[PDB]
Amino acid sequence: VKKFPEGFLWGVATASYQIEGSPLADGAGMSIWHTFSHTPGNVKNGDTGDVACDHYNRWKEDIEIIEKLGVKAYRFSISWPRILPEGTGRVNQKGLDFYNRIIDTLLEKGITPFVTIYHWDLPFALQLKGGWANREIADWFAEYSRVLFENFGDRVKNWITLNEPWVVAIVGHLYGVHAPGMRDIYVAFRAVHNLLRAHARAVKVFRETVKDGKIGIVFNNGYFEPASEIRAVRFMHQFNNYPLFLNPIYRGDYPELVLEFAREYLPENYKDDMSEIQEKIDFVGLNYYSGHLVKFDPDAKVSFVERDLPKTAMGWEIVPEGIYWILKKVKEEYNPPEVYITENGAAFDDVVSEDGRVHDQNRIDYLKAHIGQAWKAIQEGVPLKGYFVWSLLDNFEWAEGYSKRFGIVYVDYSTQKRIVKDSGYWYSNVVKNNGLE
Ligand SMILES: OC[C@@H]1[C@@H](O)[C@H](O)[C@@H](O)c2nc(CNc3ccccc3)cn21
Repeated sequence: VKKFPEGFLWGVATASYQIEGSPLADGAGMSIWHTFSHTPGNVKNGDTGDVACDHYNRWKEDIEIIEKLGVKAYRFSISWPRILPEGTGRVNQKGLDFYNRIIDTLLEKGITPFVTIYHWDLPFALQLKGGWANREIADWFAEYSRVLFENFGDRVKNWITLNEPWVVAIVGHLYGVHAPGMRDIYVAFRAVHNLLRAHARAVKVFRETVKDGKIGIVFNNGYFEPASEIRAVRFMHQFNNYPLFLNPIYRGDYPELVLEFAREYLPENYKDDMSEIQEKIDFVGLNYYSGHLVKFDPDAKVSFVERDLPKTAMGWEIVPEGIYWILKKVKEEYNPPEVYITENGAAFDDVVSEDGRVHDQNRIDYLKAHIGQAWKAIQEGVPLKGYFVWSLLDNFEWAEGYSKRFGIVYVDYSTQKRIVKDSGYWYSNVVKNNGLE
């Protein structure tokens, strides 16, 4: 058997815009994902978050699912524009009430809330003022965070400032594939820098307001392997994985190969902000899904190489040893005091069988493999305190819309019916037993 430490936090994870629907209910402001997805051509099939999983109405049912599965922690995010419709200034009590009910319910049922302050749904009103490109977002984000800490910090004790700031900056502002949909490398690296300053201001305010909580930050990571016998792999790790942010946080500067590629794109006096950026954090969250074969390519000087490996419906190569590697590597490089896997999961082409069940053996296999490797990392000293499946529910998968299903619970969008998939029942057994067998 592979049993985990006493008190290990088994969780499931979601995000506000992906599950809630009702983006403009109860005085909420528009977010950039509202305006981006209502822009023709941005999202597959013209899909939007208007209805999504209707979690905005079905939240109690969904939490009852969490309880019934015996899952111990729920990672969810707060929609900034529900709380502050213009991004700063006015506070919307109805937005606060929505998350208060979720929080109180989880607590009553013995489930631990992990709150992501920002999972990509910036208020539109702030995007009009430049969003992440504007240095003033360090102030806006701090004010927003302060509101959350004051309203919920009595009950919520585990906080995440940002989900995947690399995606926010580069996919949102260089690739143009995510909101706000821009393609400017100088904007993208100012967003990188402002994301750090906003993260650090929010941590600073947390210490002033929530004397008992813990706060961290979440990064996306790939497992990069070199196509032959390498510096391309070094670059991809430092740019795409946690070092882009952790080197500022822990060491007070950007990683070396990031500066080689990107110094001209960062503000001229960016080092002036570094001492503030070093604000102490309590934990690192690592999201992990996939591995990549990578080669130097003269025509950022890196390309991916396709491998005959099992892939998910995203076309993402299934490489379980990556989650062990990234956990080892984070301890080796920065030694944070606590680590969580804040997302791990897979998209498969799920179908409800004639028996009324979703036989997602492919997802069970994927989860089991990765859980096994995280177990390994714990045996060799990585302080992993928890593991979160992405996702509780099939949901709006950003620019893929509803076409990608990541849930351990199937959602029939025509009726909003939830069907627990075999993987969800499987996971529940894992949580009950506190590990694999
Ligand atoms: O793609 C699945 C999930 C997504 O629904 C979450 O909102 C997000 O936190 C998330 N991040 C990754 C891994 N990195 C990534 C790759 C391509 C596009 C965006 C993020 C996967 N996921």
